[PDB]
Amino acid sequence: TTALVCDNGSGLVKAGFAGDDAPRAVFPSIVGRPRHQGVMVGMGQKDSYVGDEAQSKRGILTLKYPIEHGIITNWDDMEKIWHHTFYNELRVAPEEHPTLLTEAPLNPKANREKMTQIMFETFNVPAMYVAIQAVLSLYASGRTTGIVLDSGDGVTHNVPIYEGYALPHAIMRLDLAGRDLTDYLMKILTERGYSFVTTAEREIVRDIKEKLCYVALDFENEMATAASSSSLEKSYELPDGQVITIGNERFRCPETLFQPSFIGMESAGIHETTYNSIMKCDIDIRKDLYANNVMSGGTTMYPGIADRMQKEITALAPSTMKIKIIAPPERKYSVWIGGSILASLSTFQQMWITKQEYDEAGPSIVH
Amino acid sequence: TTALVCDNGSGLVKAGFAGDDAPRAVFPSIVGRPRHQGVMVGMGQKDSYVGDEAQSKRGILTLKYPIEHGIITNWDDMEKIWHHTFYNELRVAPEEHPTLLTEAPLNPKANREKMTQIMFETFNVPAMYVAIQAVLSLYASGRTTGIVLDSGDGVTHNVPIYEGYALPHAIMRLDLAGRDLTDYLMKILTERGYSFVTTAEREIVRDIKEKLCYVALDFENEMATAASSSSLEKSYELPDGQVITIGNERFRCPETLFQPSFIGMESAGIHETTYNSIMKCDIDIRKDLYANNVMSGGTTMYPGIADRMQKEITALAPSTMKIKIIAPPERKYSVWIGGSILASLSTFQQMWITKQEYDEAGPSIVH
Amino acid sequence: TTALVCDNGSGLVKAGFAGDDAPRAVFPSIVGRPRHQGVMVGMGQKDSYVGDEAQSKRGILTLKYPIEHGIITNWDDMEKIWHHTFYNELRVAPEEHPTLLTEAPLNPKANREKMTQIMFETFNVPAMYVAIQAVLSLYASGRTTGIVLDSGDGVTHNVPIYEGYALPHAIMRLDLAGRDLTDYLMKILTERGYSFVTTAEREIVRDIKEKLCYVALDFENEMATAASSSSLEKSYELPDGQVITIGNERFRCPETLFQPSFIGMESAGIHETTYNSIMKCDIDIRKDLYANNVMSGGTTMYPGIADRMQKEITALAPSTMKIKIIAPPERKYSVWIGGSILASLSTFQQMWITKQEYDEAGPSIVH
Amino acid sequence: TTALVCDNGSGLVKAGFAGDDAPRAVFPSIVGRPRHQGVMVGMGQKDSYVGDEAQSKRGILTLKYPIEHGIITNWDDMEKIWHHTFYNELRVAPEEHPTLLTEAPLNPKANREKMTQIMFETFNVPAMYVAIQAVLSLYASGRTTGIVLDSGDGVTHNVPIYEGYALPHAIMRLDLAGRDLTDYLMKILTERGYSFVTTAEREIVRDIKEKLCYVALDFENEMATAASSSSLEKSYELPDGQVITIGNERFRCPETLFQPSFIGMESAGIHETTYNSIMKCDIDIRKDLYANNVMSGGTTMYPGIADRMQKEITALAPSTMKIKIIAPPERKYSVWIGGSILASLSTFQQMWITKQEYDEAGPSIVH
Amino acid sequence: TTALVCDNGSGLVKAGFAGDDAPRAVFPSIVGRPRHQGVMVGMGQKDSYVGDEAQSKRGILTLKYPIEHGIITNWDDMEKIWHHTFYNELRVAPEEHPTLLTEAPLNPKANREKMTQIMFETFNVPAMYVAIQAVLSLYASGRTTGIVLDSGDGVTHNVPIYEGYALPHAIMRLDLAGRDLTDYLMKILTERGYSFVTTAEREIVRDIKEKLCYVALDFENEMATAASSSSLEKSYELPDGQVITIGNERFRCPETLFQPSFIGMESAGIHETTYNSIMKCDIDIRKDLYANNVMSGGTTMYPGIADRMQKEITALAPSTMKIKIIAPPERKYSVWIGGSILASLSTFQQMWITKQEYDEAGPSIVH
Ligand SMILES: Nc1ncnc2c1ncn2[C@@H]1O[C@H](COP(=O)(O)OP(=O)(O)O)[C@@H](O)[C@H]1O
Ligand SMILES: Nc1ncnc2c1ncn2[C@@H]1O[C@H](COP(=O)(O)OP(=O)(O)O)[C@@H](O)[C@H]1O
Ligand SMILES: Nc1ncnc2c1ncn2[C@@H]1O[C@H](COP(=O)(O)OP(=O)(O)O)[C@@H](O)[C@H]1O
Ligand SMILES: Nc1ncnc2c1ncn2[C@@H]1O[C@H](COP(=O)(O)OP(=O)(O)O)[C@@H](O)[C@H]1O
Ligand SMILES: Nc1ncnc2c1ncn2[C@@H]1O[C@H](COP(=O)(O)OP(=O)(O)O)[C@@H](O)[C@H]1O
Ligand SMILES: [Mg+2]
Ligand SMILES: [Mg+2]
Ligand SMILES: [Mg+2]
Ligand SMILES: [Mg+2]
Ligand SMILES: [Mg+2]
Repeated sequence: TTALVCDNGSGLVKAGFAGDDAPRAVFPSIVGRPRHQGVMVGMGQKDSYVGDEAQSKRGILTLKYPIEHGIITNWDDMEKIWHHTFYNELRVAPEEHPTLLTEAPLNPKANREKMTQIMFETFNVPAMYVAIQAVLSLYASGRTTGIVLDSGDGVTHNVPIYEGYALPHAIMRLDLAGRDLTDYLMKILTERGYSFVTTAEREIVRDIKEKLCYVALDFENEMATAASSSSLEKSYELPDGQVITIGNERFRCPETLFQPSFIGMESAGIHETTYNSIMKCDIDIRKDLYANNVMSGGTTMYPGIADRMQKEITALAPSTMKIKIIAPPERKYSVWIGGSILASLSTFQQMWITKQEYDEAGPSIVH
Repeated sequence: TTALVCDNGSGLVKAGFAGDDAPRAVFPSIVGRPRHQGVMVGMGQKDSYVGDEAQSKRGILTLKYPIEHGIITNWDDMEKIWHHTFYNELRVAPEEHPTLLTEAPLNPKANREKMTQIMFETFNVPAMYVAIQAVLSLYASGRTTGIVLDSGDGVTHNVPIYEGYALPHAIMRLDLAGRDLTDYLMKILTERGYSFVTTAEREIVRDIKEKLCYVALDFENEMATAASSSSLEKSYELPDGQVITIGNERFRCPETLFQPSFIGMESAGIHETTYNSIMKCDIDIRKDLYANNVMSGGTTMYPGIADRMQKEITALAPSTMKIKIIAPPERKYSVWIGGSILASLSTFQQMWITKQEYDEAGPSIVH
Repeated sequence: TTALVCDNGSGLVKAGFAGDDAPRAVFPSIVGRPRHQGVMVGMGQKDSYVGDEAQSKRGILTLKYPIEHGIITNWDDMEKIWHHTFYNELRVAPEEHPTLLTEAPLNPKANREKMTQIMFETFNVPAMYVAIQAVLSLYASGRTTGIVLDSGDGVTHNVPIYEGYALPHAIMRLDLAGRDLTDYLMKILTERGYSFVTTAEREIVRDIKEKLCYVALDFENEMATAASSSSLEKSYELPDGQVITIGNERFRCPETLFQPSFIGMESAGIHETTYNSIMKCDIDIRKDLYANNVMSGGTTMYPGIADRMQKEITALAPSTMKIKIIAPPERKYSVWIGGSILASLSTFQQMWITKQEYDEAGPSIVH
Repeated sequence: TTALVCDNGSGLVKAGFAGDDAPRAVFPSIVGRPRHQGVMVGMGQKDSYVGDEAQSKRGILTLKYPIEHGIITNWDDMEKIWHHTFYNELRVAPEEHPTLLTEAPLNPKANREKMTQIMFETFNVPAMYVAIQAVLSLYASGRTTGIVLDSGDGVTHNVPIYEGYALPHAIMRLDLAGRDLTDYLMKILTERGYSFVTTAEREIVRDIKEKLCYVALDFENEMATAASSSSLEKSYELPDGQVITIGNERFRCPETLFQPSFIGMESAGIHETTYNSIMKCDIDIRKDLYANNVMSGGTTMYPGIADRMQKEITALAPSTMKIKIIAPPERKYSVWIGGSILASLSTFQQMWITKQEYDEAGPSIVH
Repeated sequence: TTALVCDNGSGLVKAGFAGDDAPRAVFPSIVGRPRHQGVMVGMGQKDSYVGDEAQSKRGILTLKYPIEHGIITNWDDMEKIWHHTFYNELRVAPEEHPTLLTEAPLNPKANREKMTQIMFETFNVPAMYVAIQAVLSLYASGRTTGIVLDSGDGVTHNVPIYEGYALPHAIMRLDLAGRDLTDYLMKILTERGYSFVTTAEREIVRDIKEKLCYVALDFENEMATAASSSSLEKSYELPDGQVITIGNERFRCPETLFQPSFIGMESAGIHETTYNSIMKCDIDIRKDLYANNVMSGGTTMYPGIADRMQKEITALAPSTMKIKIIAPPERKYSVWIGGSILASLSTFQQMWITKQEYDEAGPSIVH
C-alpha cells in the first residue's frame, strides 16, 4: 500500500519507499548490448544487460546511457529500465502506489509526458506528481530559504528559492558536469600516454575521478609549485595489473568547473553563474540568498569546495557580506531524503493527477 | 540412432558416440602406400594401410599424413580415412545421425566446405554442424570463462573467451607444435650420431618425445649444471636391438616451445603469445582472463609446465595479479569430452544445417 | 645555410630543404637487426640496417618500427634514424639551420621533449619549432578554412580549423589506419590459405594493399554480386614465383575504415567521427566546415573515396547542404608541401626557441 | 594335362609335377664325354652320358657341369639336359603344360632369356613364369615373414622379406658354397697324402663331405683338444679298396663358411653377411627379421648350425633380442615344396607369359 | 712459417699451404693392411700402406676407409693418415702454423673434438679453426649469395646463404653420393656377368664411373630409344686383359641421384631437396637464391647436369623465375681455393682457438 519515491538522474538511479532513510536500491542506470556473438548455449546470454550487471560485465558490452544531458535519448531503453526495476527488484506491485517523480528544472517538454504516459499505460500507477529536482534538495537540511546549487551528471541547476515561494525566472542551467568532466579527464590523461578510448573502459576513468581528486584554492600560483618534485601525485591501481600515476592534472581537471574555457564552451564558470543568477533576483532578498547556498548532487564530493567556492565568491560578491556555504555530508542522497519527506507529508496528495483526471485532458494538465 | 562426435586432428583421430566418456576409437590417422613390389599372392596385399595397421607395419610403407599444419593436403586420402572408419570400424550406418565436426579456428575456407560437401554427398548424414576446436576445450571442466591455449600437432591456437560471448580478434595462431617439435628433435638428435632419415622411423622419434622429456624451470642456468657428469640422461631402448642414450638435449628440444629462435622462426614464443593475445582484449576483462588458462591438446603433457609457463608469464605479466594455470589430467581427450556434452545438450540442435537447407545455399551457409 | 623541414611519420619519413617541391629524400623509416649469425668476414655486416637498405634486405632481419601508433617506442633506434639521416644522407651540417618538426596533435608529452632535447644536445640545431601535423595539411591548396582528415600509418586525426584560429576541443583521434589495415588484410588473406607470418614478410602484404585495392560504394548490396562469377578479382604476382589471386576481400579489407567492428574496436567509423567532430564545433560555423574537407596522408589513396565518404556523410549530415570533399592528387606529400612554405614564410621565425632560450627553461616552454 | 615345377640348381636338378610331395625325379645334373676311344661294337656307346648314368660311370668320363656359379656355361649342354629329361624320363609331352622355372636372384640377365627362348622354340611350352629361388623357400613351412639364407652349390643368397612385400636392395650374394668347399676339402686333404687330382674322382670327395662332417661350436678352443689323442676322427672307406681316416680338418673344412680367409677371399663370412644384410633393412622391421631365419639348400645340412650361427650372431647382434633360427628337416627339397604350392595356387596364373604375348615383345617383358 | 689449409673429405684428402693455387698434395685417403702372410725379409713389408702407395698396390690389401659417411669410424687410422702426411710428405714442422680444418655441416659432435684434441696434443699446432665445407664453396668464384649444393663421397649437403649471414635451418643433408653410387654401379654391373666382389677391385668400379658416364636429359623417353641397336655403349678396358663393354646402365646409374627409389631409400632426390630446402627460407629472399646455385664437390663432374637439373627444377619451381645454375670448371678443388683465401685474409685470425685458450675450457668452446 506504500508510495514510492523514485528519482531518475543520469546516475545512480535511486529507489526506496516513502521514507525513511536512503534509497533501498541504487545502480548505474545503464543498458549495454554485447558487441559480439555468443556461443555457449542456453541461450544463457541476455539480449541486453541492465544495471547492475551491466556494470559488472563491462568490455563485452556497449554501454548506452538511456538519458543524456537531461533529455533522454529514447524510451525504448528507459522503459526497460523501469519494467526491470519494478518487477524484478523492489518486488513491488504496479498498483501498489501513486508515485513521485523528478525531472530537470527546464527540460524540454514533452520529456515529462512520454514518461508519465508510457509509465501510465504500462504500469498503471493510479496517480502521479513530478516535483523539480532542485526544490527537493532543500528538504534535506529542512530549510525554507536559499539558492540551491545542484550539480549531478550531467545537468546542473542554480535555483533560488525564498521563504517560501520560488523565483522562476532567476534560474540558470549549465550543461557542464559531469560527463564533460569525465571526458575532459580522459582527454588530459592522454598527456601521460594512457589511452582510454572504448565505451566500457570510460567507466574506469570515472573511478579515478572518484578517489584521486581535490580542487586547489589558488590554482594559478599552485601550478608553479606543482612542478616541484614534491609529489602531489597519488598512484591508483587499475582493475588489471596496471599501475597508473596521475598528478598535476589531478587537481587541474576538476578546476574546469570554474573557467570552463578548457572545454571550449563560452558560458562562464559556476563561480560566476552563482552570483549572476543571484543578482537576477530582487535587490532586497539577496541578503539571505547569500550565506545559504546548500549544495547537492554527486559532483560536490570534491575535497576542494566549498572554501574554494567561498574565496572565489567573496572576490566577486559585494563587500561587507557574510557568506556561509552550508553543504551537508551524505549529499549524494540529499534529493532522495527530500522526496521521502514529501509524499509522506500532508497534504499535497491532492495536487496529484489520478486516473479519472487523465481520461479528460490527458497529455496536458501535467504542469 | 545415436549421434556421433568425431574430431579430426593431426592426431590421433577421435571417434565416439554422443557421450559420455571418451572416444570409442582412437588411431594415428595415417595412410601409407607400400614403397615396394609385393609377391605373396592373393592378391592379399592392401593398396594402402590406413591406421591403425599403418602404424603397426611401418618401414614397408611411406607414411603420408592426409592433413598437415591445419589445412589438409588432399581429400583423396581424407575421404578414405572417413569411409574406412564409418564402414569397417564403428559399425555405424551413414543415415544413423546428424554429425558434429571440429576444425581449426582460422583454417582457410574452403577447407571446411570440401569436407562438409564430400561427406554430405557420400555419407549423407542428414545434417551437420562445425564448432571450433578451441571453444570445445572449455566444456571439459565446464568453465565458462578463460583464455584457452590449445596446442596439438600441428597447429596451436590461443582463444580468449569471456562469459559467454567470444572475442574473435584477440586470437593468435602459431604454426608451431607439434611436427616441428618432432622434426626438431630429429635435427638435434643427429649430434649424437643417430640417423633418423626414413619417414616411418620418424614415428619412433615421436615416442622418444613421449617418455623421455621434461621442460626445465630455469633453462639458461640449468644448462651449465647439465654439463656436470650427473646424468640427467635416461637411456631409452629402440624397437630393434639398439639402446639410445639421450641427455641434455632431452630437455632442450621441448624448450623450443618458448624462444623459437632455435627453429629459425621469428614469431615469438608461446610465452609471449599468451600475454600478447590477452592484452589484445579489453582492459577491464583481463582480471578474469588470467587465473583461468585451461590448457589442452597433446602437447601440454610435458612434466615441465605449468610452473614454467607460470614463472615465465609472471615476469612479463603485470604485478599483483594472481594466475592459476589450471590444466586437468586426462587432457588428451579434453576436446572430445567437450563435444559429447554439446550435441547431447539442448537446444542448439536447431542451429544445424539439415538436407532440405543444403538444397538452397549449399557451399555457403556453413558459417 | 638552408633550413630543413623534416617530418617524422610512421612512414616514409620525409626530408627536404625549406622548399620548394617535395622531400629530397624519402624512405620507410625502419631499423632491423639480423636475426642470424654472419660468417663472411669484414666484418662487413652492419649491426643494424636503417632504411632504405633495411627494405632491400628483408627476411634476414627483424624489422622494428622506431615509432608505433603515434608515441615512439624508444629513442635508441630513433636517434640512429636521425644521425644516419643528417650525417650520411642529405650531406647537411648540424649547425646549418634552425629546424622544423611535426608531431601528432594529441601525442602524450613528453614525446616531443625527449626528441627535442636529445636532438638538441646531440645535433645542436641552434633553434626549434614544432607545428602539429594536421595544421600543415591546409597549406597545400593554400586554404584557410576546413576540417582536415589526415590519416596515415598509424594515427589519424580530424582537426577543424576556421579562418584563421583553430578549434582545439573539436578534434577526435582514432587509432585506426594503417598497421591495423595491414594486419587486418593479412588476417583475412588467411581465408584463402596464404600464410604471411614473418615480420619482414608483412611488407609484401602492404604492397598488395597498394595496387590491388578499391573501396566500394554500396557495400551491403555489392557483397552479394561479388559472389557472382564475374571476377572482381585481380591476380597479383609475388616477389618469389608465387601468384596470389585475391578477390572479394580485396575491397572488403579497406572498407574496415568504416564499420570498424571487424577489428573489434568500439570507436565508430571515420564516417561518424568526421561528422561527430564537426557538430562538436559552434552551430554557425558548420556551413563552411562542410564542403571543405581536405584529405591527406597515404591512406586516402584508395580509388574508393571520396564519394564513398560523400554518400556516407550526406546520409548522416543534415539535408539541404552542399558537401564538397576536395582532396588533391599528390596528397602523399601534402603535409610536406605545407611545411616548406611555412619556415620560408615570414614571420613566425620569431616564435622559435633558440639555444639561449633553452638554458633558462629547458623541458618547459616547448608548448 | 598337369603343370610342371622344375628347379634348376647346380645340383641335383629337381623335377616333379604341380604338387604334391617332392620331385618325381632327382639326379646330379652332369654331362660327361668319354675321354678315351671306344672299341666294343654297336657302335653302342653314347656320345655323352647325362645323369644319372654319368654318375654311375665315372672314371671313363670328363664331367662337365652345364652351370657354374649361377650363370650357366653354355646352353648346348643345358638343352640336352632338358630334352633328355622331358622326353626319356617323365614321359611328358612338351605341350602338356605352362612351366615354372627358378633362377638365382641376381643372375646376369640375359642368363634367363637364352633359356626361356631356347626352351620356348624347342619345347614349345605354351606359357612361362620364373620365380626366384630364395622367395620360394618361405613357402615350405608357409611363413610370410623372414630373412632367407639359401646356400646350395654353388651360389648362396640372403633375401629379407617382410609381410608381404620384399626388400630387394638388402640382399648380398657371395660366390661361396659349394664347389669351393669341395675344392677346399680336396686342397686340405693333401695334408694327409691323399691325391684327388681327377675331375671325376672329385665326386667322391663330395661324399666324404656328406657323412663325415660337423661344424664346431667354438673352433679356437676346440682346435687345442682336437690335437689330443682322443679320436675326433672317423674312418670312411672309399669305393675301391682304400680306407681313408680323416679327423681334425673334418670339422675345420666346413668352418670355412664363416671366416672365409682360408680360401683367400676377403668378403666376410655368412655369419657377418646375414647381419650386414639385415641392418641394410629399415630400423623398425629388424625386430621380426630376427627370430625367423629359415634355412634351405643342401649346405645347411651340417650338424653344426644353426646354434653355431646362433652363438656367432648373438655376439654380433644387438642385445636383448630373441633370435629363433628355425630350420626344418627335409630342407633339401624346401625350394621345390615351394613351387608346387605356387603354380597350383590361384590366381597368379594370369601373371604368366604365354606365346601370343611372346610374338610382340619377345626377349623382353620377362621381367 | 706458412699456414696450411687442409681439407679432409672422404676423398681425396687435399693439402697445400695458405694459398694460392691448389693442394700441393692429393691422395685417395686410404689405409690398407695386407690380408696375407709376407715372406721376403727386411722385414721389408710395411705394417700398413697409407695412400698413395695403398692405391698403387691394391689386391694385396684390404682397403679400409678411415672415414665413412661423414663421421669417421676410428681415429687410430685417421691419426696415422695425419702423422704420415705432416711428417713424411709436405716436409712441414708441426709448430709451423695455426691450422684450418673443414667438416660436414651437421656432423655428430663430438666428431670434431676427438680430432681437434688428438691433433692438438700430438701435433701441437698452437691454434685452430674449423670452417664448414659448404660455406667455403662460395669463396671459389667469390660470390656472397646463393644456395650451395656440395656433394662429394660420401655426404652431400644443401646450405643456403644470403648476404652475408647464413640460414642454419634450411639445410637438408642426404646420405647419398658417392659410395652408394659406386656400390649401385657395382650392383647393376653384375647384370652383364661382371663380378666385382672384393674391396680393392671396387676402386676400378669408381674409375669406370669416371670416364664412362653421363646423365640424360629426359630419361624415361631416352630408355626406349636406348634399346635401339645403335650403341650408346662405350667399351672400357680393364687393368688386366679383360675388356668390359657397358651401355644403357652407363647413363642409368648416375640418374639414381634423382629418383633414389632404385636404392630403396625414401628421401626424395636432390631434384626435390634443392627446392624443398630453398622454400624452407623466407619468402622474400628466394628471388636470388634461385639463379645462383653454385655447385661443387666431385659428383658434379657428370656431363649431364646442369640443364638436367634445370629442366627438372623449372617443372617443380614456380613459373616466371629465371634460374642460372652456374657451376665452374676446376670444381674439384673449389673448396680448397676457398680455404686459401680465408686464413690468408684479414681478419678472422682472432676468431681462432690458441694454446692459452685450450687450458681453460678444452673440449668445449670449439663451437
Ligand atoms: N565521491 C565522489 N567524488 C567525485 N564525484 C563523484 C563522487 N560520487 C559520485 N560522483 C559523480 O557524481 C555523478 C552522480 O551524480 P548524481 O547525484 O547521481 O546525479 P543525478 O542524481 O543527476 O544522476 C557521477 O557521474 C559521478 O561521476
Ligand atoms: N605424453 C606426451 N608428451 C608429449 N607429447 C605427447 C604426449 N602424448 C601425445 N603427445 C603428442 O600430442 C599429439 C596429439 O595431440 P592431439 O591432442 O591429438 O592434437 P589434435 O587433437 O589437434 O590432433 C601427438 O602428435 C603427440 O606427439
Ligand atoms: N597508393 C596507395 N594506396 C593505398 N595506401 C597507400 C598508397 N601509398 C601509400 N599508402 C599507405 O600510406 C601510408 C603512408 O602514409 P604517410 O603519409 O607516410 O603517413 P605519415 O606521414 O603519418 O607516416 C603507408 O603506411 C602506406 O600503407
Ligand atoms: N648331408 C649333407 N651335408 C652337407 N652338404 C650336402 C649334404 N647333402 C647335400 N649336400 C650338398 O648340397 C648340394 C645340393 O643342394 P641343393 O639344394 O641341390 O643346392 P642348389 O639348390 O643350389 O642346387 C650338393 O652340392 C651337396 O654337395
Ligand atoms: N669426373 C668425375 N665424374 C664422376 N665422379 C667423380 C669424378 N671425379 C671424382 N668423382 C667422384 O667424386 C668423389 C670426389 O669428391 P670430393 O670433391 O673429393 O669430395 P670430398 O672433397 O668431400 O672428399 C670421388 O670419390 C669420386 O668417386
Ligand atoms: Mg539531476
Ligand atoms: Mg587441433
Ligand atoms: Mg601522421
Ligand atoms: Mg640354388
Ligand atoms: Mg665433403
